[PDB]
Amino acid sequence: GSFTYTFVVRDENSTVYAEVAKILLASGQWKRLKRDNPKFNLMLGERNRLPFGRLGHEPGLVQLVNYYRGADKLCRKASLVKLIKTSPELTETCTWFPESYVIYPEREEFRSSFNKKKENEEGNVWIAKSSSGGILISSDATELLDFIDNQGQVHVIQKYLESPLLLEPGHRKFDIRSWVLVDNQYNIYLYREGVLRTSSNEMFFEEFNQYLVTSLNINLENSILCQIKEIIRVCLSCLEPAISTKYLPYHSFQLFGFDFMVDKNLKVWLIEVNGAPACAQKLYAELCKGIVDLAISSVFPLNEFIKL
Ligand SMILES: [Mg+2]
Ligand SMILES: [Mg+2]
Repeated sequence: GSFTYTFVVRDENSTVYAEVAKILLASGQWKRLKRDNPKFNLMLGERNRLPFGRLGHEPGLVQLVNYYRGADKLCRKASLVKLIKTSPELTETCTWFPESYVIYPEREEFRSSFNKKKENEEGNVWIAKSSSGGILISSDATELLDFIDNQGQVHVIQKYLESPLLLEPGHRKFDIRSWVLVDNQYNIYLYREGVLRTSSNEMFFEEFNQYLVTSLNINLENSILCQIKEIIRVCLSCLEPAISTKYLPYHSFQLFGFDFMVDKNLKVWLIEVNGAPACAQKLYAELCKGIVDLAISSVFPLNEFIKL
């Protein structure tokens, strides 16, 4: 063994990949080339518009890139809503996806679903946000559509979470960020350390469990984490056929940021998936060292996480 693999960095602003790069030059087995040098083993590409087309064309060079072409399908709200509606064993089993509708500046089922709820006298407050975009949280259909026509960005209206689980003594809402790594072979690895972002400000799984227990008859693994694993798995297993690199001339892996919400019933809902998530300062090192361990050296060996 004992080789020297190469790599280019096309995304300077990525803290997660600037960190991976420092660990790559650390191994003393990696050499960073020039931005436009075509002879790399690894490419830590740019967030948007990455030149996938020019990969794997240098004969003899096995190439790996830190992005899965077409993964924005799962990372763009509008696309995410559509990917679920179509999907057979998903749209009818998605008890974890908020009721969503895409509107360009559809809109048909929205009303037929807004009214029903009006005539059944139940929670009927929605939220308006952009797919690649700035949000509005009203309760009147027209008080939203007419607002999505002005902005002109093709948003989606989602059933807002009215009864969210809170955190005392500050009594404040939160969301959970989960890290998932998908290697070149399509193994789904979930980083054990998650993170909670609260309002009016951050709490790791550690502190979060000494709360879901010392003030409730349940554990973090038995209530939320369990559900989180199921949603991640479903979403990625559903996306695979549209992004598999099985028959492509290069390999790819990607780190995803899954963001969730929990209501009072202790139910977990998917809020969104982030294709280029940053990290929490305390985790970078352990996280990034895991990306080189599982997604990089697993392809380019050197001298010497929960798998869903
Ligand atoms: Mg990158
Ligand atoms: Mg990635």
